[PDB]
Amino acid sequence: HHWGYGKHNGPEHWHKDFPIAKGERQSPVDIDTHTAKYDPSLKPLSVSYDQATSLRILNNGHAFNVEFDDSQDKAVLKGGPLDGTYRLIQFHFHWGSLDGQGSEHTVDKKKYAAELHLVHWNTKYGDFGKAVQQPDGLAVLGIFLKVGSAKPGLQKVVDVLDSIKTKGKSADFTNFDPRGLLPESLDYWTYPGSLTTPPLLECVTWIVLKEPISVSSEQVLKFRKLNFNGEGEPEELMVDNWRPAQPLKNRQIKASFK
Ligand SMILES: NS(=O)(=O)c1ccc(CCNC(=S)N2CC(=O)N3CCc4ccccc4[C@@H]3C2)cc1
Ligand SMILES: [Zn+2]
Repeated sequence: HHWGYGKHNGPEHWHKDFPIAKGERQSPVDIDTHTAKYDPSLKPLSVSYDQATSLRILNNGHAFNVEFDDSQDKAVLKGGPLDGTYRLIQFHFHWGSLDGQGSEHTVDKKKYAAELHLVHWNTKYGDFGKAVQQPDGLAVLGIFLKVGSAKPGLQKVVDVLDSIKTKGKSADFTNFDPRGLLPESLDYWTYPGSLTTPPLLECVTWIVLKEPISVSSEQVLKFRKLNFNGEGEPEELMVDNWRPAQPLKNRQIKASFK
């Protein structure tokens, strides 16, 4: 009886196995754009993905992850609210059953069709597993998806999903350039938070870009053909793999822009 996103094992149940689910810095949150304050102390954000080395794509039963080689400083996130160097390890998405829901963060209570999470770890902790035990261990770059024009840089991901339909399937996924998933502007909001899935560790600096990317209805329809289940088990479509907004508590969301 493992965690997931069903009626019986979904987000409102997670606190029984992961009591930090009711903690002081949980994610995601609603970004109230009128209360977020411009912070002129935020240094410029530096996304350096030219040397990124993707390896594999995996269906892990709750999303699909594109994994990178993080054994040197090839693809790094720096600047903005961050002290030091954060190495890209994986990206994944959260999405809905319908275009009106799917994002984890909300903007003035608006839900987007999906949300991309580019996950990075603080290299001063030596490995990812050590970094997730630290309050500044991870930086997650969050990017909203809206349905409109296709995102050409997404299509190589969309086209491999048929090969990883079910939990535990992986496929080789080399030479994928995550720069193709970025919007034009790097204007962002930032706050301290958590992983949005169990174990819900409070180790994340969140950086959520204001500008959504556009993907086509056919692109997001292909995400919704994935399965939560393993091969040879009852088919359960991988949809609505998002945690709703959590209480902000004693936190301020800062804006990089006026
Ligand atoms: N939705 S979210 O953005 O808040 C979020 C971000 C990150 C996580 C943790 C997911 N775990 C992840 S992504 N892990 C587990 C692990 O120990 N290793 C470390 C070793 C390794 C090496 C190469 C490539 C991958 C890995 C995995 C990655 C969970 C949730
Ligand atoms: Zn995520």
